[PDB]
Amino acid sequence: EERVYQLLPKGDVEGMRELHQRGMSFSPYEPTGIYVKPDEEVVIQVEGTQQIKAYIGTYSYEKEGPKQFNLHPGENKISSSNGGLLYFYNYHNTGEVVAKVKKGGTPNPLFILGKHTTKDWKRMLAENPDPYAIEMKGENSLLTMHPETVAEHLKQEDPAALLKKHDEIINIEHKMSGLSKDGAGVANQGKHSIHFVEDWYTDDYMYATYYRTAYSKGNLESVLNLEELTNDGWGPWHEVGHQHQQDTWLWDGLGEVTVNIYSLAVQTTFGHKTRLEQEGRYEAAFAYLGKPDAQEKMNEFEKLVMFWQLHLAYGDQFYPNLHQMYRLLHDTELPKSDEEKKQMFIYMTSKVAGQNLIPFFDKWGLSANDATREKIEKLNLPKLEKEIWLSTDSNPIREKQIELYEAPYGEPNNEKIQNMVIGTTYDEEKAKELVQNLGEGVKTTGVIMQDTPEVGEKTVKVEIVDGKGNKNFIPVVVNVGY
Ligand code: NI
Repeated sequence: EERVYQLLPKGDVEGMRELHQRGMSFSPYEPTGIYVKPDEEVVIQVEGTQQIKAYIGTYSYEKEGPKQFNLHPGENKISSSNGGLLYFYNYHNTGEVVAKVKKGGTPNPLFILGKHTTKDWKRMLAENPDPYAIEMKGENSLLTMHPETVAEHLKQEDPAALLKKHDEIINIEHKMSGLSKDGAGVANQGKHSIHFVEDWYTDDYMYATYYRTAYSKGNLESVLNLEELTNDGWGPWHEVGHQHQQDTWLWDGLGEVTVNIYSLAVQTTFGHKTRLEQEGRYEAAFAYLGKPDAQEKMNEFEKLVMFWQLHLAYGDQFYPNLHQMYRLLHDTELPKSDEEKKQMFIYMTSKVAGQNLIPFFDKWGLSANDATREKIEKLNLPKLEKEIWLSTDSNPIREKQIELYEAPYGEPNNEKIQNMVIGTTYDEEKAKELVQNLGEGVKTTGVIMQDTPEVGEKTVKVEIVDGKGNKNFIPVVVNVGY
């Protein structure tokens, strides 16, 4: 009756979040399929050297949030007044960690894509009738659902096809973010999945926040019905989009705008006409072209037009390259205000495009200041040849297709998780030893950056450069001290 988990090293959700410049973390959960009752003591044994974290409870599934646990190697006795599902968090980057649940707890359906069969699923449901929850785990996704809700909306013999679709969507949004499984540094999507939670304790419709996206009662059809997710899945696409938004070009007014760049990505990828096109949002937005107050007048879907136009105009690679370029910014060049984010966006997009985009932004009433004009002027980029502010999906206006940014490769070095005096931004020698297996032509620059300077043992970013002059930041764990 001992249940053993081989917890892979996943790294830190907060780490990833900061490296990505995203507003909220991905899920830290590795599910166990073990429900633990209120006040039930669970005996769990951690083998090997490394310590890990654990949770009793599921974010957004109960009224009260999950209780959290630090597991020292050897024997532990954890317990929650509220009970809940058990999850493990091997937040380290190196070393698999074996955790054994010796006593306490009871089985709860957990279906893992690529591990379980239709037979296992059927058996699972029959053996654990009317359980606390249903959990379904894909490569990139986790679903924590009420059982009556799965029984109503799952239209397949097993959850496999559904998980594959959810993973497909998540990967599309990762891709749009210039983030991949293999990529190093600013291209690394990280090892954490996206969590979808049926939340019976909110009046909100759907929402996204740290660790998970959640869906209030009666609103789960497009998360659980494969055809609805595929064909009419805006809600979940959008909430996943929120977890993807990067704050560095998220000024006031864009919170409910840029999220839908990801949604439109999924929507067009699945072969559907854009919500923009269906809602006549283009013609509605064009009524403001050349009007100076356009940004104050346009609604959130109107403003979405401009952003999507750049996608149509340059490549599927536009937003992938834009995301990465923003992640390469040094501390002093991170935009500190709404106005700065705006001036920065005009500059950064022009560089990704390799064209002076000012006339385009001018049309949308996003005015470059003279500093931004001159700064783009010094780039000697060709002018816009077409009128891309008039672009629609049905009549797209395309400039040159741009290729994907090739980020230089490099790795951390955990040999010696090392010492650093806080606020160091350049150490030629230390930098060379924080990284390893760099690529060809590639070398450290000496630049070192800590996004939120805290003390002790946190991820710092080590800058690298290749023969071309393309940069990357490699995250590594360090001791930061006085
Ligand atoms: Ni939203």
